[PDB]
Amino acid sequence: VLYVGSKTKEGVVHGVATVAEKTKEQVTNVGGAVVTGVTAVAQKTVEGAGSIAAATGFVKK
Amino acid sequence: VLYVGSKTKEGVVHGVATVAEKTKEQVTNVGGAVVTGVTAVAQKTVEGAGSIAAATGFVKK
Amino acid sequence: VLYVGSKTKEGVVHGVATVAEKTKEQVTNVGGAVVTGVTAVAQKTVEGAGSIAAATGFVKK
Amino acid sequence: VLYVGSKTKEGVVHGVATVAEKTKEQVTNVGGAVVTGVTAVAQKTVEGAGSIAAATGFVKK
Amino acid sequence: VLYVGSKTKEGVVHGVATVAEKTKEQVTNVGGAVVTGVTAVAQKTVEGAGSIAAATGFVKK
Amino acid sequence: VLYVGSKTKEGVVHGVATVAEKTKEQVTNVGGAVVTGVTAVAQKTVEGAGSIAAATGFVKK
Ligand SMILES: COc1ccc2nc(/C=C/c3cnc(N(C)C)s3)oc2c1
Ligand SMILES: COc1ccc2nc(/C=C/c3cnc(N(C)C)s3)oc2c1
Repeated sequence: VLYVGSKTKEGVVHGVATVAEKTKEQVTNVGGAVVTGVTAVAQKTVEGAGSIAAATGFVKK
Repeated sequence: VLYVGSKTKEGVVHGVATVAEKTKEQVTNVGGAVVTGVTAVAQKTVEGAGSIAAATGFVKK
Repeated sequence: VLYVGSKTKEGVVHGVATVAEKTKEQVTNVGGAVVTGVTAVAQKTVEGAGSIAAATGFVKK
Repeated sequence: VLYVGSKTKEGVVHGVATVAEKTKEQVTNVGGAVVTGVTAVAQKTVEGAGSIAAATGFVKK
Repeated sequence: VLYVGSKTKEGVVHGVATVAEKTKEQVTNVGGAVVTGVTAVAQKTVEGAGSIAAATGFVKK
Repeated sequence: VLYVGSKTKEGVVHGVATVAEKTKEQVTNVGGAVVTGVTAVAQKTVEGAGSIAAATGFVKK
């Protein structure tokens, strides 16, 4: 019945330095799922499911 | 009945330095799932499931 | 009935330095799951399951 | 009498990632020299002296 | 009388990752020399002297 | 009378990862020399003297 927050961080990404030197980068997909290259990602979910870099093949029913 | 937070971090990523020198990077997918390259990712889930880099093959019913 | 936090860290990643020099990096998937390359990842889940780099083959019913 | 170069690097800096989180940074100088904070610096000198981060006190004659 | 170079590196710095978390950083100089914080520095000198992070007190004549 | 180089490295620094967590860092100089904090430094000198992190007190004549 009382929430007191002060400088409360939750799901926070800060101070990132990235260097990516590459000569080739191919991705060949045939009927599935490919996730690639997620970086410096932050989220907060209340009352629900939270997926960041989620690959699902296929759902057949 | 009383929550007092002060500089409370939860699911926090900070101060990351990354260098990735590569000459080739291929990914060949055929009908499944591929997750690759997740970095400096932070999240917080309340009342739910949280997956960061989750690959699922296929769900057949 | 009383929660007092002060500089309470939970699921925190900080101060990471990474260098990855590679000449080739292939991944060939055929109908399964492949997770690769998770780094500096932090999360917190309340009232739910939390998987970071989870690969599942396939769920047949 | 014949110079053949090919992809010849000399005094080269590449692919640097830096993160510097600091709360205070003071420098107090009284009549001398202070050099601070040189990063990712490259040079090439022909027929002469080359100093990168050089502090000299004082030259009295 | 014949110089053949191919992918010849000389004084080269590459692929550096640095993280420096500090709370305080003071430097107090009184009439001398202070050099601090040189990182990822590369040079090449021909026919001359080369100093990278050189501190000299004072030259009295 | 014939120099054939191929992938010849000389004075090369690569693939360095550094983390430096410090709470305080003071340097107090009075009329001398202080060198501190040299990292991932590379050079090549031809026909001359080369000093990397050299501190000299004072030269009186
Ligand atoms: C025992 O049951 C549990 C389990 C996990 C929990 N995690 C929390 C976080 C609560 C807060 C975070 N920031 C708040 N502000 C700034 C108002 S409140 O509470 C939990 C209770
Ligand atoms: C024995 O005397 C010495 C000593 C050190 C030397 N360092 C060299 C470098 C020569 C070159 C570098 N890149 C060149 N291209 C691409 C034309 S030529 O020659 C030296 C001779």
